[PDB]
Amino acid sequence: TKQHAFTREDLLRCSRGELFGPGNAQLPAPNMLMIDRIVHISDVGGKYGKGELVAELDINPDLWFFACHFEGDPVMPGCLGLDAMWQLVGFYLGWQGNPGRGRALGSGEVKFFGQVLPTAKKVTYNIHIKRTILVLAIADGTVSVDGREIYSAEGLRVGLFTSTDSF
Amino acid sequence: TKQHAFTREDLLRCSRGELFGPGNAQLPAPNMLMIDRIVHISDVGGKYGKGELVAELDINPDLWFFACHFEGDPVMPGCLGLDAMWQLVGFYLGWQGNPGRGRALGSGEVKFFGQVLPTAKKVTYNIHIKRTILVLAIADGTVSVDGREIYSAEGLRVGLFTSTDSF
Ligand SMILES: OCc1cc(-c2cccs2)on1
Ligand SMILES: OCc1cc(-c2cccs2)on1
Repeated sequence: TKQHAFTREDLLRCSRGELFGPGNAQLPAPNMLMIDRIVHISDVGGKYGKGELVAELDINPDLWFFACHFEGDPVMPGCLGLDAMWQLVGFYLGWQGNPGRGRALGSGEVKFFGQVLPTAKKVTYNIHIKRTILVLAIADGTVSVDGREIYSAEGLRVGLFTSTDSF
Repeated sequence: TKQHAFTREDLLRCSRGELFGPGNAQLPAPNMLMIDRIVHISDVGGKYGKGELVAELDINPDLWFFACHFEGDPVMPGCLGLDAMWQLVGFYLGWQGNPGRGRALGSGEVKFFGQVLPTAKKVTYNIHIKRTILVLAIADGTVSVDGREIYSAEGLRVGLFTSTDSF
């Protein structure tokens, strides 16, 4: 709740379990990590007045997903933009000081209506925290590329589990 | 509409643009490809009586996403199970004989309520075609692992575009 911005090294540290500690929220490591930095995170503001994040991913033509999605027709997979949003919501829960490891629970409505091409420079994520409570967060999110809105998700859900070995 | 099952080599061929031809639907290539084989595909049956697919992905502990999602806590990303479903719906549109390249358009409701661990053997996807029409398909889908249902998506949408360079 005190630190409001995070560098890539912070996010890598988070992915090793070294930002929030043992048994607590982890971002994925590369190549599933879809965030380069969190430019702003707060527990106030956002469209519901219950917090928001602004985060970024730098684009260059050599990002691994362009070569295979699709051959001769490169475009960032929307599923990874969507996962960026789940990653960010999980991070928020950890940043709030909740214990447990993250699992995406799903989403209300997801829309893709624009492309991230390999000539793009920067993707920006906006996350609006709708509600926090098991421990879980509900949020809305939008992905943009170089100023243009391209993806949206309503009712993103992420949960924290102190146990996942007894299902 | 004539061939009702596809091997991994067929799906790799599809990813190179060589199953449906130039400017037509492509599956992603590895490592975004989340399908090993399509066990059954039909334009009849399914929960709406407008077609269905059954597909599989073999699991082993060395699949790339286990190491990074998450370090010390491996679990298949739900976003990739979800993408498997979009991949399959796009494939269906191509299999039906529609021209154009695929783009996921989004989804109605997504739920994750179970894990694919690295000790699992086989993930099975079921897709139920709800409606086909731009060219697009609406469908519902469920992901299962070794018999157990774990993810669901309502109102998966995928579209085909004969042009994506003029947005
Ligand atoms: O596969 C994800 C994806 C989908 C799209 C578009 C959807 C509609 C117009 S472009 O851009 N990226
Ligand atoms: O990060 C995605 C994911 C989430 C889950 C679970 C959700 C609820 C219980 S386990 O499995 N994979």
